Amino acid sequence: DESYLTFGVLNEKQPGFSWLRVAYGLDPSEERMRLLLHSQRALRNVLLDSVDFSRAKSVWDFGCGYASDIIALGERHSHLKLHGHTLSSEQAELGLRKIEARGLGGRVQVLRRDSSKDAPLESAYDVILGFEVATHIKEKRSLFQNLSSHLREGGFMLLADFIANASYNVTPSQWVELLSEHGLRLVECVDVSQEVANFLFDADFDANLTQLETSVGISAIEKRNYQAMRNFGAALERKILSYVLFIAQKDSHVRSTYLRHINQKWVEAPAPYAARELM
Amino acid sequence: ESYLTFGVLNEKQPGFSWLRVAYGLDPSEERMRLLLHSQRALRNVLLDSVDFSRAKSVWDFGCGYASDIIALGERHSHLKLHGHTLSSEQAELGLRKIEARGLGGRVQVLRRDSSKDAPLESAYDVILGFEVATHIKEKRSLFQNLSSHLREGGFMLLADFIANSYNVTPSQWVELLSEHGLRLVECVDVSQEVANFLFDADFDANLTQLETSVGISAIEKRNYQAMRNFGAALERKILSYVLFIAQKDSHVRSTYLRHINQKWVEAPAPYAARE
Ligand SMILES: Nc1ncnc2c1ncn2[C@@H]1O[C@H](CSCC[C@H](N)C(=O)O)[C@@H](O)[C@H]1O
Ligand SMILES: Nc1ncnc2c1ncn2[C@@H]1O[C@H](CSCC[C@H](N)C(=O)O)[C@@H](O)[C@H]1O
Repeated sequence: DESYLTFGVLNEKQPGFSWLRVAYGLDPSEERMRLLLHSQRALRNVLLDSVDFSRAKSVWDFGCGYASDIIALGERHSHLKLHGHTLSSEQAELGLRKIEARGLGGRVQVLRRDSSKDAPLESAYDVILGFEVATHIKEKRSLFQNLSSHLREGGFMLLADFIANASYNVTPSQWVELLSEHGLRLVECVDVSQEVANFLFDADFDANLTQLETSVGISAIEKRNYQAMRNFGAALERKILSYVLFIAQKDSHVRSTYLRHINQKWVEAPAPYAARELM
Repeated sequence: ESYLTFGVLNEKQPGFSWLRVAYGLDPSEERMRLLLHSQRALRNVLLDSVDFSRAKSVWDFGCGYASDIIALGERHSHLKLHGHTLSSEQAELGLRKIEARGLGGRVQVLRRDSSKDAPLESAYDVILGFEVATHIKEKRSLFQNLSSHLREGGFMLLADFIANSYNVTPSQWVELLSEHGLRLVECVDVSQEVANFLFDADFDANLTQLETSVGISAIEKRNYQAMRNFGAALERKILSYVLFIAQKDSHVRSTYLRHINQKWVEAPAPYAARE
């Protein structure tokens, strides 16, 4: 169910569409449910389409939430081992419950580990996922040292995060130094700022949120995430932030000066989402 | 020493004639230094991407007079470097330069056909191809032989032409790279800069002054004309001179490999806007 509570991309604003109402079934429209799931799948696929998971063994989600992402990957590719890190003992035990109910206990794990300073289970992951996690970590240099040192050579880091133009948002120059100092080479950056803003736009958001608080009930962690998502959409509309998808690879053999060059190209000139079609 | 490629000039240099300088009509040392610097700058765009202190093995599958692998060998005393050529003369001259430098252990030059013949090592960290693939017809066979001896994550550095001597369309480049697991890190367009290197307003007069005071033969004179026409075709943009920085990547999804390779071949970085 938590998989319905993530970002998505809409090419234009849809009057009557409210990601909050649709995800919770308050909107009974089957076609709007299709739109919600499609827009969330389209955003995830920008990152996931780069990886041939038949040639991958281990995945690390270093801020997994309720582990919706790694559970879906585990059910889609039944050979994958997926590890998630979370700071919340609540989320950690609720995630393993969801994992138990789906018979995924042999492959999918959720650990209460601080990804900024705590090493994961595997020495080298083939894929590392970070969807809106680094923005909530201020010790980003310690974090990217931990991520890169546990990424296989040539392995993929797949980030969805914010660029500045309680979150700790950083500038394009700071992203370039983060990746370059730890041997991470961008294959592509994709800017989805406007399309995510369209997805997040709910002009009845305040009314819709209060309805969920009193008519279905909401935990404090959930209400804080929903209000954060709304404020993120406003920052995107105001162009204070960009939402960018990073596809990077661990590369220890490229010269450091060239690494900074090619990371700067992608960070300062990401591909616009509306111009891409991969098939 | 000597390079069998073009160079890059940031702008047109009047009075500079690649034909006069490289073939001994012009005694100016400054213009000879310009020629060599323009040629070093072209290949340095490719070479400066590789941390050679972390490489052990380099394959130049069209080494010419072996000047590149000799310069790399003197630069990095740990590297092993192997060059292929089809020219007995070039091989003997390169080997003689290698022996004069005391590089006979680490630097090898063989007369072998890179389109079908296996190199000395099973896998290389770096493969170099500066104006080589354009002269090879069975390119699918060539890229299979190159990719099969490239370490995972290893580099392939190519200076070649894109047809907008056997030139290859943008779509053919994307398929040649993608079907052999090669992923472009970057493409750099040096078309106008090579056109500047090859620009000579007095070409026809210089080629005649080179024809009567130097021995040329008709084979060389026609090659010299073909190079001038190549420069003009770059100006007309029916041809592109492009530097490919590729890596062996067998883990990227094939669909995404084609997308990224198409992006760099269709939209390469202009040389003038690179810091
Ligand atoms: N330093 C850190 N180490 C491990 N997990 C962290 C972390 N900082 C934040 N997180 C985790 O990141 C999650 C929220 S931000 C990421 C949410 C996730 N991408 C999703 O879509 O579900 C929370 O579960 C929190 O525990
Ligand atoms: N099929 C083939 N196999 C091996 N070498 C080849 C080849 N086809 C062409 N060559 C070689 O590729 C070279 C092209 S001229 C390039 C020379 C060198 N790269 C330089 O920078 O100076 C020639 O030396 C030629 O002998």
